[PDB]
Amino acid sequence: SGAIYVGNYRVVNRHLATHNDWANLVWEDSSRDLLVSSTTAQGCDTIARCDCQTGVYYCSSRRKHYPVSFSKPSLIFVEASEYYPARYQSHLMLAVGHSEPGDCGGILRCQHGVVGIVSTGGNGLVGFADVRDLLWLD
Ligand SMILES: COc1cc(Br)ccc1CC(=O)O
Ligand SMILES: [Zn+2]
Repeated sequence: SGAIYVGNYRVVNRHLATHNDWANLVWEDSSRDLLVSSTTAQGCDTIARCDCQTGVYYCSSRRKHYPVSFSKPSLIFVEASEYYPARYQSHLMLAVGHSEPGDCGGILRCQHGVVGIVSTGGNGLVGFADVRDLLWLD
């Protein structure tokens, strides 16, 4: 689990969105596994506006922050999962790293702030759903 709080926005994994994220839906993209919902409180996270391909992500299944090289946001295939069918995820950044069910929502961050969150895992790979293109969060 885990979420981004910038301005009046909560960003989550779509597949982990609560009944309240949907009651207050701002934007969802099934293909990217993202949902943004509205908040009452203001958020203190900076969103990274950069083309960084190195940063740190938190891995709840190790209670550890891992530094990673990750791919440019792309249209990369994700297989089964109890949450989705066989489908290409867009704005997806893979890195070599540990990602289990429950590691989704873990924040990847560079010097410029939040690059995105964990959305995919397996095969020794960790998919982060990118949020740097979502300028409207600022
Ligand atoms: C990174 O999370 C996963 C890793 C694997 Br392998 C399968 C499914 C998920 C999604 C989840 O359970 O949130
Ligand atoms: Zn950066």
